Amino acid sequence: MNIFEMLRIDEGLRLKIYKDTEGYYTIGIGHLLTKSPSLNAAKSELDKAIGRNTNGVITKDEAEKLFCQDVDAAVRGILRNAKLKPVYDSLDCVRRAALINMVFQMGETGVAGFTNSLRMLQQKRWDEAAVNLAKSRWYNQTPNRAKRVITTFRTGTWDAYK
Ligand SMILES: [Cl-]
Ligand SMILES: [Cl-]
Repeated sequence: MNIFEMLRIDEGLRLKIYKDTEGYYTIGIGHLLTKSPSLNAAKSELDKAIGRNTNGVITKDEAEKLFCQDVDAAVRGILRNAKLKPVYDSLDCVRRAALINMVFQMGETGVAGFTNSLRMLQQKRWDEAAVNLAKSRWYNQTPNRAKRVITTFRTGTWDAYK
């Protein structure tokens, strides 16, 4: 198991534009295209991201390419964020993946705001952090996924994902 496989399980893979859990136009492996309600705006963003007239559909390879970019960007966003980096630096390899997963789903700004949880993680107070992370809109809206990520932080293993 690794970050790529983990996110592929959490996000799925769809080759045609779809709406995410929040109703936003997305494609591929959780690649958000836009928060606008216009499908046209989405199709436009899509063609700009792929470099061709897609007509709303992409290939597996193209989806995997967006995915690569997106994982890379998440890690880079973490490393450049004053609030996140120290947390990430303090964690083991498995747990790092859990943090990347959250940033991928919610953005750096989104995660950077889980101040209290962040501190607990940094202190290695696993059970406490697990509890605190659960008190969030994230957990209430996407509980199955949140549970997997939270168990990952709690145990430092990939058990939520065999
Ligand atoms: Cl991009
Ligand atoms: Cl879920």
